[PDB]
Amino acid sequence: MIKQLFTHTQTVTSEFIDHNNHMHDANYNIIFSDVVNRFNYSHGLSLKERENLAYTLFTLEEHTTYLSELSLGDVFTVTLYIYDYDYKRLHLFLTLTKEDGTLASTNEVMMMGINQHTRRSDAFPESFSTQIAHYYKNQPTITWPEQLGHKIAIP
Amino acid sequence: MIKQLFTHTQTVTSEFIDHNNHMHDANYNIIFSDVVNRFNYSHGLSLKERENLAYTLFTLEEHTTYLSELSLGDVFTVTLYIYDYDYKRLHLFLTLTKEDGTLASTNEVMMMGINQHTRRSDAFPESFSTQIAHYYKNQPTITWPEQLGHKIAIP
Repeated sequence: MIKQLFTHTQTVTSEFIDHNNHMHDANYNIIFSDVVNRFNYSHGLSLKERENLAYTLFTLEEHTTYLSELSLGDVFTVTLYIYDYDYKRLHLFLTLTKEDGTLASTNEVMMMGINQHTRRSDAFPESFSTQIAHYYKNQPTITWPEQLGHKIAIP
Repeated sequence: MIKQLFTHTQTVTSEFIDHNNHMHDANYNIIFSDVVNRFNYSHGLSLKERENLAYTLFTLEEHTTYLSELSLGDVFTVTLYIYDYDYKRLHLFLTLTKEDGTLASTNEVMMMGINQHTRRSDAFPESFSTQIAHYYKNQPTITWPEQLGHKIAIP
């Protein structure tokens, strides 16, 4: 009945602004990465848990789209969705929106679980796997934006 | 006869390293963005030229792949290729390789030219367009990596 979304809100500061007088492209990636980490830290793989379990997550692949510029002082929210997952991979889709609801940017990311003894991929620990399944189950249906899965191409 | 590639080499420093003890995912994007800018600055759109022409370039879309980890002290090179271009868009593909030749990361990016009076898209100025065409013409054929155009998906 009550669906839930992990979000993080913040404001565009001076240090994020480029010579085009808006937020620099790579700063979007810095943000998205940090929100992903906040999520994973709160869903079974905090840094302490990673040390105890000898387990971590590596980024494999990501796709970022820049739809609408963000200026100095703009307050924005990042929202995380789980698009897909399996026994050792997480396929995430994040939106970055302005206060009025304008989709400013999107990020699609594939992460993979890694056994720290071997630095080879391996199944998620059960606590993480449970928490991920629960989040996905309990997340709002969304009409997936056309950015999702989009191939880069000159029209 | 003599083909040419724009490149930039640097070393992994402490500030790039995450809690996984390798270069943080988003730092790859910071690097790739800066190399793209170095290229554009040297091919007809330096900051001075952008001010004189009232013209700039915005990032629209990018895709980054993380293939092989980079550690503290690792020396790497970024190489820029033009995959495609039209009258106001540039479709780039960059490789990031270790000294032995190991493909560590790839970046595919779409940039678009912007008229600064209107902040609307518009054809590249001729000097930039000429320089871009020449670079593409004079660049080595490469067997395009399977990363290029790759859609994110759990197998």
